[PDB]
Amino acid sequence: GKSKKWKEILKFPHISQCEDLRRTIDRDYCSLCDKQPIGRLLFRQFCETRPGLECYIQFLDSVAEYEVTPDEKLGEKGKEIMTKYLTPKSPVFIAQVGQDLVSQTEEKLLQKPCKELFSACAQSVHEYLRGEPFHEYLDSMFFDRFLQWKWLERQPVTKNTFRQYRVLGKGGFGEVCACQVRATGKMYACKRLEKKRIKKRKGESMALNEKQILEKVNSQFVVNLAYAYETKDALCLVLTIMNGGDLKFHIYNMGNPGFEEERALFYAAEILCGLEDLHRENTVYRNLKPENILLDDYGHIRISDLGLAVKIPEGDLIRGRVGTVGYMAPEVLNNQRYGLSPDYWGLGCLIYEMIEGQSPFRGRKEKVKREEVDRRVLETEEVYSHKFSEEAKSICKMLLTKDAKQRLGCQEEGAAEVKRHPFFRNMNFKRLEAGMLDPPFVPDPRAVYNLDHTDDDFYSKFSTGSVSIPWQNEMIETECFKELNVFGPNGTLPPDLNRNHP
Ligand SMILES: Cc1[nH]c(/C=C2\C(=O)N=C3CC=C(C(=O)N[C@H](C)c4ccccc4)C=C32)c(C)c1C(=O)NCCN(C)C
Repeated sequence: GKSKKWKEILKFPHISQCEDLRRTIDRDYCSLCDKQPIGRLLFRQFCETRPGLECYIQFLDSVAEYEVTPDEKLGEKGKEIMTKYLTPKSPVFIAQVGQDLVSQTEEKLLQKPCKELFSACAQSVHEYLRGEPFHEYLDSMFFDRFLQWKWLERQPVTKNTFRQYRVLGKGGFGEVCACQVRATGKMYACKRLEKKRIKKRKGESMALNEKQILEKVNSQFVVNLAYAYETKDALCLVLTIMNGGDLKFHIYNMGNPGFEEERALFYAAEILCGLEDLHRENTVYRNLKPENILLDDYGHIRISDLGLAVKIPEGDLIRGRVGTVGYMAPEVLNNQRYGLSPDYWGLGCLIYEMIEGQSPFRGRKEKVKREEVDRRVLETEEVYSHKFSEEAKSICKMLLTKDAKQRLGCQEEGAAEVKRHPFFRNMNFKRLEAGMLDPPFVPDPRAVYNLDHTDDDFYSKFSTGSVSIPWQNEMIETECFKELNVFGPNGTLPPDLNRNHP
């Protein structure tokens, strides 16, 4: 439901308005041609207007398919790529990969196939595009078109930008609404934080901590920040909407009490990927519990509620007795200095709870006081059942190792050590990260599962506006980019991109 005049709101400015952008946007190849969704498409569209560059984009696409191809189908896919792109007589032959690299990857196919067989070549491809072609694109109309899209992206985000609908629950420091962008019609979840309730509790730094952590991480398995803006009496965080219900609901109301191992495997795998993306920013979630794992319309999960998350200064540890009773790792209960390790304890708690239908330290039918739950977490050894395979028992107690130094994933290798565990022996994480694995459960779309100045300065740092990557993804999902990104007939400069007549 895009506003009747959405084409006027997203109307491209004249290229002459973007001059200040042209000389401030850093010209990084990976940023303008890969990370940024709309730049990526534009550069790919530039290469589509040249004969020599065309085959280089097609080859990268086919290598992407190779990586997610099933194992038994890998030798077949590999041969096709070579006969098509790496044959000297092919019409779309890749040339910058020297003859001493096509004759090399030929041997990898003469042997067993690996999912990274073409990773060597693909890099040689990007090394060529980073050079001449990238600098030609920079002086093409497609980059001028990119500058226009950036100009729109940086437009101020007000309250008429959105359209509030309902209250999707609530929590502390505010409530969560469901909002829609009038111009594109995309649904988000607005996290409205009462302005006067923040100053009173004196928790200003905790509000920026969450906003800054959300905008810096872009993961398929963590709620993504798309906008942040101030308003009268509230500060808002526009986040990914999740209509599939939380994991606590599905463990207890909709599962046995619990799930099958294979089903928990899927959710555990996605949660482990979420945590890995956070850890790449040396950030700890510290708040793993079933009700913070939400499900979307398709059955995939995202971590939510980064309010207790913090960015660890690299090479340093932190202190903080924070979390929920029963989901706090020993180092946290003891108020020790820890790193990322609480998040791998929490992953243990979830795999266990998913499979058994109760916490590993408190029964579903047990009346127990907090202190006894903490004692257990610190001293007692959890017990497993026939619901767990030996592999499942292993990863759970490895992750529930009370000594954070001996705990799985709490080493130099990190999440990779956990993905290698026999528990995920049958989980192809590459196909998972690409969304190609069907979720186990699919929700139904119809279900129901005061005038100071120091405060002014605190708002400017928070109300940064739209987030770059999520905003561009919004333009693409709603097909606003497909509709507005129109050039002139037969490779002609459209009026907006021609400096002769504004
Ligand atoms: C659709 C929907 N969204 C959500 C919720 C979310 C979401 O989607 N994204 C996000 C991202 C981040 C949070 C988050 O920080 N929270 C914490 C606790 C919080 C902290 C401070 C203030 C308020 C809240 C929540 C959400 C819920 C429950 C339903 C829901 O289940 N509503 C009942 C009927 N539904 C089936 C339609």
